[PDB]
Amino acid sequence: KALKTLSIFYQAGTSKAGNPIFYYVARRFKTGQINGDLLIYHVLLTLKPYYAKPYEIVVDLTHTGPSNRFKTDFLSKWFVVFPGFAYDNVSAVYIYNCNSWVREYTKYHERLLTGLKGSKRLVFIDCPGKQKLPAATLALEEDLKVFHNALKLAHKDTKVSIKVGSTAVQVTSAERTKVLGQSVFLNDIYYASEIEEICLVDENQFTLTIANQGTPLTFMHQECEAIVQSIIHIRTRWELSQPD
Ligand SMILES: [Mg+2]
Repeated sequence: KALKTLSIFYQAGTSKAGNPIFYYVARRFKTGQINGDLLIYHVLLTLKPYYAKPYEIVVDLTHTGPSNRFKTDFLSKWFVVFPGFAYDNVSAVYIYNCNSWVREYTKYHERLLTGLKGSKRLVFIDCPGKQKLPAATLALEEDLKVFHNALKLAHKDTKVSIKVGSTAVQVTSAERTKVLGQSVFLNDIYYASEIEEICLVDENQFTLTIANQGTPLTFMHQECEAIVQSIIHIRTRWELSQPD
């Protein structure tokens, strides 16, 4: 009932600047499955012996989606449950593996997150170099087929790379996009278990419907056939490994 909530947030290491570092692993928190107040209380007790002095936070957003989200009314609680100095004493916030969903999440909540907008303390890490299946770590360490110069079609199209592993698919933005007032790179991660549909529209276009996420993704690339075919391959390999 408890330990299940310590992997989400914990203290570990000391910043190069000599400050205590804390990690929030976003994908550990499942809204509805984990009591909100329990998590806050955990976080508070963990920060209590430190947050009177400068400290640093590492937000881990890899594979963060709707199920990892804070409901609006729960998000608000975080803005008033800590003493004032606790917010001020945060000297740095390193954001890791921010993705398309988080961007929409922060835009939807932009009026609440005004304080973070274009903040000097928020550092978006633009490259990773700085019985339960890991999945996330396996996906980021397995061999890949990389399709560069792809095009993600949206309100404004964006250069992206499409990386197909054996268990997951990554779409990495090749050009910066606006997030909380900053130009950053995004890295989406879709487990083969999340690809509900994958339709090949033409020789160099295709769509990708992600489970639990409304609007299907649309891409363009010279070798859309090979891309679509390899993704279908891993989706199949996953379905075959599921219990009958
Ligand atoms: Mg999800």
